[PDB]
Amino acid sequence: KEKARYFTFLLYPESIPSDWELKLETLGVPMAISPLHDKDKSSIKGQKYKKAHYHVLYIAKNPVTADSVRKKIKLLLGEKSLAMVQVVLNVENMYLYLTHESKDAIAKKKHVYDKADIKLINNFDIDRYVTLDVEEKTELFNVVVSLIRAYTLQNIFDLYDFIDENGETYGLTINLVNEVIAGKTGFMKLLFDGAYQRSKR
Amino acid sequence: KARYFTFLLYELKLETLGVPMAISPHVLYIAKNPVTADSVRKKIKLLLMVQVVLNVENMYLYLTHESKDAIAKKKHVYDKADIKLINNFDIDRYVTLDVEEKTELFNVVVSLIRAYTLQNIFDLYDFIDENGETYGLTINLVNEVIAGKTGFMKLLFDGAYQRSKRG
Amino acid sequence: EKARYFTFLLYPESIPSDWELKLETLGVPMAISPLHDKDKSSIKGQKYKKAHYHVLYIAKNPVTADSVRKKIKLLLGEKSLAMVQVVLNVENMYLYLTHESKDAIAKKKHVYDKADIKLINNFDIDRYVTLDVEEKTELFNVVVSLIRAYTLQNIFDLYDFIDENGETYGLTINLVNEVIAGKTGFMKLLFDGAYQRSKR
Amino acid sequence: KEKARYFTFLLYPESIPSDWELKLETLGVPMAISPLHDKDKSSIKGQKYKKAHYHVLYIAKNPVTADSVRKKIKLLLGEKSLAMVQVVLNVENMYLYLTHESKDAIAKKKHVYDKADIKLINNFDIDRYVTLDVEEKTELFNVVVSLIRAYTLQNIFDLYDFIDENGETYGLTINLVNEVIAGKTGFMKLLFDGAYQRSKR
Amino acid sequence: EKARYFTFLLYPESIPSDWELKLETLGVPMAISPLHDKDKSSIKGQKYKKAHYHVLYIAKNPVTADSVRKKIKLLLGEKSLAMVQVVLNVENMYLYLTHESKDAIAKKKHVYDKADIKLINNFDIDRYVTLDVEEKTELFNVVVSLIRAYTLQNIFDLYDFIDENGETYGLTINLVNEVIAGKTGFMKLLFDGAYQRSKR
Amino acid sequence: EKARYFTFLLYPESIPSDWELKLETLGVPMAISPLHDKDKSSIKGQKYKKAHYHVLYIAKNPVTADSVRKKIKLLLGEKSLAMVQVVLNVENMYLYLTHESKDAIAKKKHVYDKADIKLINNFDIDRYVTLDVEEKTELFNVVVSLIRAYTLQNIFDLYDFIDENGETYGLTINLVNEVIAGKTGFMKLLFDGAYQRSKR
Ligand code: NA
Repeated sequence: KEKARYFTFLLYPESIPSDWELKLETLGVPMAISPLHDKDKSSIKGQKYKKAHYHVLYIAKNPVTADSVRKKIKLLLGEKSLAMVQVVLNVENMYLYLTHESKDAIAKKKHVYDKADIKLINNFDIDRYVTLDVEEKTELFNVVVSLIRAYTLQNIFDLYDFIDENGETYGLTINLVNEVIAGKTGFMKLLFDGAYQRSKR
Repeated sequence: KARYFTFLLYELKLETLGVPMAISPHVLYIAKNPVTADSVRKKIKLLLMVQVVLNVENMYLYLTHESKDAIAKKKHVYDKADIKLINNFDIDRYVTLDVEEKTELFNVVVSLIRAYTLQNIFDLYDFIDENGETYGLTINLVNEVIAGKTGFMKLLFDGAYQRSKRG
Repeated sequence: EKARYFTFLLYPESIPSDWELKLETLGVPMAISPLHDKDKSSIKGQKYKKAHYHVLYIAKNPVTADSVRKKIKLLLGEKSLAMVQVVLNVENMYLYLTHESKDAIAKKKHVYDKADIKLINNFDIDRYVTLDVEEKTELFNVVVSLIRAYTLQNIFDLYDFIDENGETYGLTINLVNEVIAGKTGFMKLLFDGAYQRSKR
Repeated sequence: KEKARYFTFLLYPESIPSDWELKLETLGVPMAISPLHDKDKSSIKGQKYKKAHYHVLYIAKNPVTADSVRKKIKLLLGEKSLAMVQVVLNVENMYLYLTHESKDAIAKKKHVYDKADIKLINNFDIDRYVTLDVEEKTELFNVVVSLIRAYTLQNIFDLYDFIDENGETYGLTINLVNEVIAGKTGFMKLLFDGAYQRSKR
Repeated sequence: EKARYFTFLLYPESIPSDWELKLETLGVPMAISPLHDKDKSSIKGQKYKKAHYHVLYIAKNPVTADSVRKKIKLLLGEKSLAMVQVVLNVENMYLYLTHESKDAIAKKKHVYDKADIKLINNFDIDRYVTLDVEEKTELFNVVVSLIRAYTLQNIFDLYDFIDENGETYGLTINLVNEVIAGKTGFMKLLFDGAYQRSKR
Repeated sequence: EKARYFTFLLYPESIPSDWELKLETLGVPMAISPLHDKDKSSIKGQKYKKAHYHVLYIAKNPVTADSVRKKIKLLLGEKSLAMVQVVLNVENMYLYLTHESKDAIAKKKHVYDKADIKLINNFDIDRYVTLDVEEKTELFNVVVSLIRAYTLQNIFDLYDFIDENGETYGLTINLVNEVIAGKTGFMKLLFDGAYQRSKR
């Protein structure tokens, strides 16, 4: 299933303990807690505001799937604590949505929130998540290698097709691999050469 | 056409355009969109030649005569902070946007080669001749985007070459 | 997987006021960057990135990475850090403390004054660079001799040989990838040689 | 009918009026006049010297045709006053050629002349026309690209032959092609590869 | 901060009697000036500056200046010198040894006898004056025309041509090796051009 | 101040009988001189110096000199040696072991036999001597002529030839690897020429 490093979920005060804030910290995970949403427009005719809720941005180190994260926070708070967990694809925009200031929330006239009420937890630094510095690129590259080995990918088109089909399972996009393999084309040639010989074995 | 321009004169009316600039002890002018240099040079003169800039960094330092052309015949190195900067101009700004559009344009060139199975640089060039504008692309600007990425290019064309023979 | 050089980040908000002195207690050589409080940020609304420190950490023997995780969280406070990465080029990471790497400087980023670097326990940058290059040079020479002995025709055969016998020669897949990066032209020569030699 | 702004042509004292300098200034266009070329050895047999002549560096105000200027000077200076009106591609080499100090002129050990005999008209300043070497290498390259495409040049010998025959039309010599493509051989390989396959179509 | 050519001063007053031999011990080639005992001294007073030597020192591979200073300090004493300076033009520094560089002559400095230069460990200046950019491209262009003229398909054919007719064009095998190093991509294009041209 | 190459004296009078074996205990490579039993002494009337050995000691990493002295004091006795000297040219000291160094020959010191050198812990002099770039450039030019002379079609054929005849031309596998590193494009041109030349 879909595997990513960045996830999000919602919390409602009525159905989680008062101490929820610190129990979130027990996990040792970077998290951004949005300002409480008590002024959101309700789709229910006859109602003014949606139930007050928090948005939570959740960062694992090793890429993990969606159910994993749903499972531990459900265990952490109670089984009546949550429903589903979203996989976040542009965390920079989801961070902005916490204040309804993302390019789509400001676009649909959603209630804006105060960015000072954002509480960051466990050294949440948004900038390290949108940049993917050298150490991350090396791990991503080694992944691409194992993919070319496993599925005997003979050229970059075969690789591209495979990423289109199964990219998210390993946290990969085409524009991502372009960045990762940039300046490594000679290495890329050796792998494709090897794959090529392996497929006439 | 380009976004970075230079010209030379022998203060407030320049701000009237509300367009980023950097005036030396030579004047450097940044358009808001890619625009033709003849156009720009009609506009200043009615206000009060012009050469399109292909690299900003070197001309920023030429406002001091301090880059490789300068070190080649070093003379009369000019002041640093004595520069009039209007309409929020800074150098970090524009070089990092240069980078991002480079990779931008590179990625779309990749998708083109995949989509239409372009086997070599001639087939790519031809496609630019006919359909270039729909993707914001010209021959000279694809040349500048793929310079320094020819090994990447060869990888792509090898792919297309062998996929074409699957059929 | 065991390595010698490591790094991690520290933020002022998450560490006690005596973190520098508590760090030197552990008796390991370390390089600490100047506070990066003027790192220009990509997020369009926070001007500068979170002010932080980079710490260069070198164990004496090749050691586990989570080991390093364990000790610093213990000594500084568990809200202090989360992950320890492992350095492959100390040359650039040492300069990166100051945004004086060629690669980061090529992407600009703010420069800091290297006098604001604090070294702990006689951190000798020249010694770890020189031992890195001659250790990696030998790993390469080892890879060469394996390609000769077993006439390995391409990089897939080499990878397979590593999986089967990597531990015997102190070699992992990810470790050969670092050794042969920037030597692919040499690799091509070796595989070409093996290929023709296997057609004899 | 090719239109450009920079021109050069010959002037013959024999066939121009005494006040010719003052007459040229009236056109109000910047001009550089070479020292009188009276010691150029001539390839015509038996005469040993070329007819004494001046080279004129001509900068029009806006793009204009070559015959346009021919007419302007014929009606100004005389019926046989000038010859070989020519469009200039690099103004700096022509200014150096005025004293036979183009590297291409000294490479043939053409007679060198005194730069102090250069006459400037309407405040011609050479620095106003010099181009940075980086960008000239870029446009010269784009030119070479265009030739390889147009004439389907499959390899560097075919390109060298084309330069031998038609180089001047594009302001190109063998050695300058060598400078331009230095450090771009990977690009060159891509072009010749393209031309090669295209000629098997 | 690494270079190969260095220079520094030595004064007989503050160096051992067998200093010349101790210098040779280091195994690096070096050129030693004639004793500078007659330099007009800008203090006036004593007319001449205290007698001193200039040493031109060539490291085997690039090193720091402090490398060299430390080495001479260990070999000769802490008192023997204060700084080793980095030389950018070996030829001028060699001519300065006798006050015959253009700038020594421009200041009317006392000239010394070139035979009093002491050479150590096969120091030969002609070995370090190399690779003029202007000349390396002209030789290159010559190599190009030879590959065109005689349709030389590969580097063996070129080398054979040099062996037989090199003298005509001022070319030797090793000098071509210098000229084409770092232009091998260009070389390939040329040989491909020749190769296809010989199948016409 | 820390160095890798050291030397010191040992006097039989002041050292244990099993001193040679005790030196092997350290796991450091060492070169021991033939006993200098016939060195002419500047003492009026004594003829010869006290019989002594010179020991060339190769420290594992950069180390301080006093560290090495103390460690020899613990191993052999506190009276075993007095000071440890830093070696600056490892080759020159090794020749000094037999007074076959240029400074020994210049001072006419008694020559000793090279077979009486005792090597310890796989001491090989050729692993410590360093070559200059002019010497590395000629080694490359040498590899070129070998590829020409014996029409070596690939790098395996080249290595095989080095295995068989490397010493004749001052070449080892690993020293070939250093010499051709960063010249793999030139290498491919050479092998192509040899390849096409063998199909002729
Ligand atoms: Na604490």
